[PDB]
Amino acid sequence: TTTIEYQVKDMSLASLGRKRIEMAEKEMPGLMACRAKYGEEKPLNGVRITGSLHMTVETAVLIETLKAIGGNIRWCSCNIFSTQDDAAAAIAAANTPVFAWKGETLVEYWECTWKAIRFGPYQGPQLIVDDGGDATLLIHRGFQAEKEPSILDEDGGVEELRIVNNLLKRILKEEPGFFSKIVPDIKGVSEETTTGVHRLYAMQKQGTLLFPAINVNDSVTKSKFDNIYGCRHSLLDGLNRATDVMLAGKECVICGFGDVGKGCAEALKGQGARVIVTEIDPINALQACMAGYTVKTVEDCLATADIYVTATGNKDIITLDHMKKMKDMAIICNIGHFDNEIDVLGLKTCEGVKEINIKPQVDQFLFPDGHSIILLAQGRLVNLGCATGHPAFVMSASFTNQTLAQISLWKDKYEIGVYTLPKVLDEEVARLHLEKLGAKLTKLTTSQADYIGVNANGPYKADHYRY
Ligand SMILES: NC(=O)c1ccc[n+]([C@@H]2O[C@H](COP(=O)([O-])OP(=O)(O)OC[C@H]3O[C@@H](n4cnc5c(N)ncnc54)[C@H](O)[C@@H]3O)[C@@H](O)[C@H]2O)c1
Ligand SMILES: Nc1ncnc2c1ncn2[C@@H]1O[C@H](CO)[C@@H](O)[C@H]1O
Repeated sequence: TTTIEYQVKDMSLASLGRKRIEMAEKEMPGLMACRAKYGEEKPLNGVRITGSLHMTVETAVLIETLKAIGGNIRWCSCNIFSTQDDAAAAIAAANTPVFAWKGETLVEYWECTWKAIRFGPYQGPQLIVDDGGDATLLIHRGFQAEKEPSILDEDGGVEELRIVNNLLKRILKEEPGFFSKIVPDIKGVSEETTTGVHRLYAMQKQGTLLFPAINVNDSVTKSKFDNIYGCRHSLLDGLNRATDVMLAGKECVICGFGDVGKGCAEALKGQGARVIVTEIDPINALQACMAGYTVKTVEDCLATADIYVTATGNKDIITLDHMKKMKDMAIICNIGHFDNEIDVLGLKTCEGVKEINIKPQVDQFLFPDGHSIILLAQGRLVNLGCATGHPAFVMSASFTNQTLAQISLWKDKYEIGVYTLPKVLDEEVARLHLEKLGAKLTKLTTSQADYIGVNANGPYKADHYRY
């Protein structure tokens, strides 16, 4: 019945990855609580689960939690540089299909996404774990291409869209109507990150969303923990391993002051950096002012700034024109999305600019006047591409949300639309992580609960409370 199938860099790394997974398990009380609560009953028993999410040690604990509660799983990474090859080998060695390695080409990246989606002839996932929406995109675009085949000849100059179109042309030639066949079996997708959730709301607004979606990013125990304190840890780690640069006394520019930018600026400040924030939103800008940061434009900073971190989810933050005017050896990295926050394509196609590799994921771009910039991870996620991403404890919060979302998509009735988990579940995720930290929660008396108008067991806040 069950065939072994995987594609990883180096299976001899499996034992090392398995040791790191065992360490991570002891840092992830929320995921272990999910195994303890659901491991016998197996609410996801036999349910086909496709995952597209950074193949890290932390993700390995999520995969094997979903497996412990019954899932029939296939996995790929959502980023060409974020896979930890030893974690991928350890997952493959424990007989879960995984198609992921550090340093994929874009063609390989999309081929792995397709491998993780296709469970068999005319068979796809019933649940999807997604991070950034690329697996969701492939399914929606393949479905659309059955009705509108001309979109597969339209890339709009974008090389990656050409790659996706070529893949979908081949898929639909091999299995005509594949996506209209498998889409009715998809019970839903749970989406990890701000950018992927933006794609979901856009599809829902246009009425093109094909199945229910849980916005996991906007659990309070995800957005206000992972995005902030995960980055506070892992931006520093990515910069350290890539460059070993001392931050103290350096002028560091954080582009964007949402949840990611807030955690990045706090990390930099704690290491003695002079932190500058850029923002388009006057509210987030005023928050940066109240925290003691200087709020400027990128243009204002070019003559003096030492390091640039893009954290916007937007494009064209750091342009070729900017980089021409930067100080020599300025470090440029992206912790937001994709690879277009920095104009890497412009760097690579500007005839006078010479690219010189320093070490893996660290590249010098030398300009005719003799100054250079240092680009990290080809402009992709620096925390995951140059280091190991967020640490396990905070990913346990994000991934406990993922696990509860998966169970809910399977067990509960959803209409097509985008949903968030109930506040009582959000509160439960937080509860599951308090004991490990030694925190002791206060219990309301009956009189106190009446006075503020809540059930003593929650939820404790109005639905639009912002924390
Ligand atoms: N690397 C990681 O581990 C990690 C973790 C969580 C989220 N993310 C990603 O980080 C990105 C940001 O996430 P978030 O949750 O902070 O989103 P967010 O919406 O809360 O914050 C982004 C901010 O960027 C600002 N911004 C937009 N365009 C700008 C521009 N041109 N110049 C300056 N500022 C601009 C917006 O005003 C906004 O406040 C997303 O792509 C998200 O998916 C990455
Ligand atoms: N070690 C990590 N393992 C898995 N996912 C991570 C890790 N660090 C950050 N991420 C996720 O990557 C997303 C961005 O693609 C963030 O929303 C975050 O949840």
